[PDB]
Order: sequence, then structure tokens, then C-alpha cells
Amino acid sequence: QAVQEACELMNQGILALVSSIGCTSAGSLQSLADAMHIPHLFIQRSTAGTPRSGCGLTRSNRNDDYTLSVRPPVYLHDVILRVVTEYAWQKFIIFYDSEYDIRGIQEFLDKVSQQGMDVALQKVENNINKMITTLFDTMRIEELNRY
Amino acid sequence: IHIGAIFDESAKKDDEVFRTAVGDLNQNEEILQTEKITFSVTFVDGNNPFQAVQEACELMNQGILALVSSIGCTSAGSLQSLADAMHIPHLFIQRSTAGTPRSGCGLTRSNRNDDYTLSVRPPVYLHDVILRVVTEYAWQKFIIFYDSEYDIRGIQEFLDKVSQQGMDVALQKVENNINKMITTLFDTMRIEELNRYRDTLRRAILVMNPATAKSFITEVVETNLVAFDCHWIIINEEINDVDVQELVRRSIGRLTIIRQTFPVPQNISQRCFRGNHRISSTLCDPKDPFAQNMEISNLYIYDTVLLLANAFHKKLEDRKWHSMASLSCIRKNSKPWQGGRSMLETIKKGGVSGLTGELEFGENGGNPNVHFEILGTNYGEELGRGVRKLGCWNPVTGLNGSLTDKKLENNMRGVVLRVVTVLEEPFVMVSENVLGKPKKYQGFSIDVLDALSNYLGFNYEIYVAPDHKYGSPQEDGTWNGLVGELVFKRAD
Repeated sequence: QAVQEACELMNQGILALVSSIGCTSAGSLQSLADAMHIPHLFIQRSTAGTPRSGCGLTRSNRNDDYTLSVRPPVYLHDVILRVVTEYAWQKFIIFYDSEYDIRGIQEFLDKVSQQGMDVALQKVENNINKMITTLFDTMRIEELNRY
Repeated sequence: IHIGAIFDESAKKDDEVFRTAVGDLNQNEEILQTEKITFSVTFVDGNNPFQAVQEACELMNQGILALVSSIGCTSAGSLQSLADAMHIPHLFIQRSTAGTPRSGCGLTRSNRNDDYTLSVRPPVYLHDVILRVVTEYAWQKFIIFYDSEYDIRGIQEFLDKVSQQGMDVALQKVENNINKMITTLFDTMRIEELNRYRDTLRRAILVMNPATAKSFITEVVETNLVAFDCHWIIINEEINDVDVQELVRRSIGRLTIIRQTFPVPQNISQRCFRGNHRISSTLCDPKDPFAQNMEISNLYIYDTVLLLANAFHKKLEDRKWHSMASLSCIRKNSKPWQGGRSMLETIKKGGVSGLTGELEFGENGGNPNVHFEILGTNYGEELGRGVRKLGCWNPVTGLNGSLTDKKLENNMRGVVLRVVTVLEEPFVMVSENVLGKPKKYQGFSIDVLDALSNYLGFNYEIYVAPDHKYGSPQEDGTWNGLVGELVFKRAD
């Protein structure tokens, strides 16, 4: 539908196409600009305020890309890493909300692996009380104290 | 009858097996008796979703009962949201880079419509296998290595549950050039950091395509990052017996190899038929060396065309048959076809006993019928790099068997063993006889023998040594007495 509207905008005639949209459609509008060669100014958005991850979508290497990604590439991993590094941490748990495109942790974990720190990673459910009582259903005292 | 088929220039094996499946199914005696399956030949750059949409729209202009594709997730999603505008059924045979473990595409696709895409390969369920394997080994620390192609949204729920197990993890990107990666890790890390990395590699999980896994394992061996001082796990759907035996050749330490299995006739030679239904031995018999060189997407394509043939036959049997609509895209006449949704329903309620077993779809349109098989290394003096089936996993039963029985044991339950004894109070006494034969025994030695027989479950055949003496050597090399019966091996 976003591609169909962009094509109707091209039928109206435009110098460039803006979007403010999710990756799921952003890559299709990119493929449209890859066929139509109309510029595509892409602004990314995310649900529920969940942190942003680069779309990383499968797009051709054979041709120039008309996508102008206005929100920047993922820098967040070094921002995490500087804080994790300064406090002399050796063990931590990552948490993410149920909507997170968890791929934004990737190079952070790659750089912590070179430091070797102990990691854990977990979803936080939309019912946190149900999740924590699922801990009581799934952990012993020894598990809960290691947690 | 007409079907849309779309493939990447690298996915030609799927077109070739679509043609092979049409070649078999046009010879079927009972399914589509009056009809033939057909498609218009097409190839695209799988990384140009607009070209794929353009071809799918041209196929739906030609008119099709369903669309089939095997293509990258952005293209598959563009075909999905096209089917959301067209209501033509889309059947998606997922593939991944070199066979990297199959995370789903898992698009945020709008809930405003029923999902007209049916994923013929099942949702992600490897994660609970990895969880139950780690729960067997109880690893207090381990590492996950995933390739740059794997979407960690597959291991996501495995990580979540391991967190709910309170056990530590490590992770790193395996780059497309393992040689550059590992030489960088040697040349640039601190000495203690490299020791931590090697020690962390002693408990490790591979989540990468076979060619990349084979590279990582080989480079680890040539560099000797770790050796037999490790326990490793490898899991994928695509691990044929040749790739099993090559991973057993390349891998090191004690290894778990976890691979898909299917609801099919257990004996391989039976799998080529389902009564009057018949399949070519070029596909159905993975005892054929060529069939061992198939890719599993071949099987899912074949089962997809079988499914569509049976759905069309059911639509004929239902007398629901009607002439196809002609549809168009990005035009003010563009609207969906109700007959497309009717075929979607006929596929979703329909099903077939394919080479991947019974093929059907859940409420979300994923195939539910996942199963896994577990092999592993069993080193032994008869075997060297021995291998045996350690178990299986499915969500119905969890892990079948155990990964940790150590080895085969000489456990003696139900064995019959021949025993010799001699009298001495309170060590050994005899208290009943029949036909000149001792029959009942007691005393501390016999009490210990009774405890042994009770726990180990073997039955004894005690006799008193026939010369009753405690044994002494004869000069001819024979032995008498209690010892003699053992030296002669008359008693065990």
C-alpha cells in the first residue's frame, strides 16, 4: 500500500519522496526507488518507543541505492560499551522489551566478547508480574540467587 | 489450472524441483484426473522486491489459483502484502544464506487482514532444543556463535529461557571471512582476553551455515584454539548424513549434532509411495547419493505443489470450481478476488502426506509439524570417532533419552552367572541339597553375593567346588579346588 501511494505520488509528480515509516515498508519503498530511481528520503520509526535498529534488509548490490536514510546508522553499541567498560563490569544481564529489534545489541556483544564478560539476555513480558512469578515457577532458590 | 512461481537467479534448484513435481503430479491417477498443473517460467533478482511484485502481478493478470515463491524476506514480504491486496494465496518456501539456521522472516505485517501467506517451513523451534540440551549439560557458562546472516530473533527465546535459568552466556558475530576474523582475534586481543576467548570456546554453540561452520571448525583446528578439551553443539535443519559425517570428521571434543526429522514411514524404501500415489526415486529415496545431495527446499517445493494439486482436486470435489479472475496492481480497478480466499481456505483446511510428512498449517499459517533428531559423538575402541543417535526432541515430549549416559555399560540384569564356593563358618554355609546338589547357601560371603545379585539383578548358579578344598597348584599347570574351577573356567 505504501508503494502504491508512492506510485500515485509519482503519477502526481514529485522531485523526491519522503517517508516516515517502519523498516518493513521502508525496504519495499527502497526497492521501488531501485526500480523507479525517484529519490526516497526515509525516516525510521518504531513501536511503543522501542529502541531503533538498522533495517539491514536484503537489497541488491548491482545498482546504486536511492535511499537517503535520514536517521543515522546504529552507533548505540559503543555508547553502551563505554559505560559497561568504565565500571569494570565482568557480569551483566541485557533486558529488552517485547518489541525490540534486538539486532541493535550485535556489535556491543561482539566488543564485550573481546572483553569476555558474562552475559545474560531476556525478554520482558507485557505482564511483568506473570513473568516474575514464572521465575518462581521455573527457578530454585539457587537459580533465583544466581539471577 | 495455473500457478505463479517466482525464484531468485540463485534459487534455480527450486524451479527445477517445481518442474519435477509437476512432472510427477501430471501422471497421478487420482488427483487432478481431468487437469494438468502448469506455471509460467520466471526468474528475478531476489534482492529486487519490486521485480518480484511485478512478475507476481503479471502472473495474477494471466490468472493463477495460488502464488509460490522462495525468495529473500523483503521480497517475500512484498509478495505477502501484495497477496494482502489481492487475496491470492501465497505459499512461501523459506530459504536462508548458505543454509544459515532458519530464523523466520517474522515481519510486522499488518493485522488488518487475514494472512494470505502460508509458510510451508515451520516457525522457529530450534531454541527450545538448544535450551533442553543446555539443561542436560547444565553449563554454567557457554558461548553462542552466530553468523552475520542469522537473525538472533531465533536465539532470542533460547536466551530468554536461559536467563530464566540464571546461567551465563557469551556471543559474538562470526564474520563472512573467518580467517580474517580469527587472525584479527589473535593479533589484536590482550593475552588474558585471548585466554578468556579460548576458555569460553570450550563450551560453545554454532548457529551458522554449514560452509561457515566447516570453515570455523577447520580454522579452530589448524590454530588449535580448542581441541578435545571442549563440548560443542551444532543445530540445523539441513544436516544430511554426508554433512553429519563431514562435521564428525572436522569437529573436535564431544559434539552434539541436532537435525530435523519428519512424520514419515520409518523405513526409507517405503517413503516413495502413499498407496496409489507415487514419487520419483530421484527425490523420495535419500539412500540415493544424488538424493543425499538434494537441498531441503526441494522437498518443501515438491510438497507445496502436491498440496496445491490436492487443494485444487478438493475444490473440484467440492464442486466449487469457477473461472479465474483477472487482476491488476497499482490501478484504480485493483481489488481482491474472493476465489483466492476460497483457495486459501481450501489449502489451510487441506493437507498432504509429503516427503516432509503430513503438511498442514496452524492458525497463524505456519506448519506445526516440527520434529528433531539428535546424533552425537560416542568415542570408543571399536569406533574411534564413533557416532550414535543420542535422542530426539519435539514439543510433545521434550528430549527423548539422554545425552549424558557416558557409555555403554556391562549392566548384568537378567544375566545368568556360574559361581563356585567353599564352606567355612560364618563365611559360607550350605543348608539344603537336592539329588546330591547344593541348593541353598548362606554366610557372609554368600550374603554379599546375594546383595550383589539383588542389586545387579543377575542370577547366580552356585555350586560347591567338587573337591571341596581351597585350591592349590598342581605341577602340570592345572589347579584344584575353589581356584581350579576358575582356572579351568568351569565357573565364572
